[PDB]
Amino acid sequence: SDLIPAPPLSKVPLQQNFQDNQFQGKWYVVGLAGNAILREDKDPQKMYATIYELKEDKSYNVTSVLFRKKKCDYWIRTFVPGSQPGEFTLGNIKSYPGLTSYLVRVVSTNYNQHAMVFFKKVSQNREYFKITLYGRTKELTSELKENFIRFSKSLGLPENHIVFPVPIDQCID
Ligand SMILES: O=C(NCCCN(CCCCN(CCCNC(=O)c1cccc(=O)n1O)C(=O)c1cccc(=O)n1O)C(=O)c1cccc(=O)n1O)c1cccc(=O)n1O
Ligand SMILES: [Cf+3]
Ligand SMILES: [Cl-]
Repeated sequence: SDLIPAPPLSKVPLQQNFQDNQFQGKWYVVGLAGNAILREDKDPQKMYATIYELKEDKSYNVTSVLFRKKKCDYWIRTFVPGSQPGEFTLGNIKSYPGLTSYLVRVVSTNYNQHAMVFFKKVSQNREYFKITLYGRTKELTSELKENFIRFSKSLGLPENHIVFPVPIDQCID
């Protein structure tokens, strides 16, 4: 395989004065961009949700809920606070096969409507990155959608690497 290079981290803003308590709760994935994200026209990606629960020790318990093969499935993982507020690493990284590196950075949010989060991982020696556009509801304005496209492009991703998952009612509500 070939891949679009991960951008340098200096091109990825960090949300100023991140407020971990305010960010918890359910977020819908209304946009998704990445070097392994690809528009499939015939089978469009379904919207999923991700729930952030802040723990006693200030890490997040993060649960994603998906509608796959007629059932809800739940992927749980831990985000451990990193170097600056709003950055995380993945907890228990040794329990993920082939995984050597994993970084999360909250790029911006207003907490009660929208967020943009950056992810970078190295698995089987390949460097993957993605940007997620989170919304407290399933719809978001054209202005936010365009802004996200603009941001995705600034990290080297073309239009065919950007997807807006289709809203669904099953599992995620
Ligand atoms: O390239 C990225 N993402 C787009 C492809 C997602 N996908 C297509 C859909 C898969 C369905 N699932 C996965 C849900 C279950 N979990 C996993 O099987 C998993 C295993 C090992 C490590 C890990 O971390 N996970 O999640 C999501 O829709 C889903 C929902 C919520 C959070 C989340 O993360 N995912 O993936 C891939 O499987 C894939 C294909 C090829 C390369 C690759 O890296 N991945 O992940 C990426 C770049 C940088 C950081 C990062 O976390 N990701 O995912
Ligand atoms: Cf992933
Ligand atoms: Cl996610």
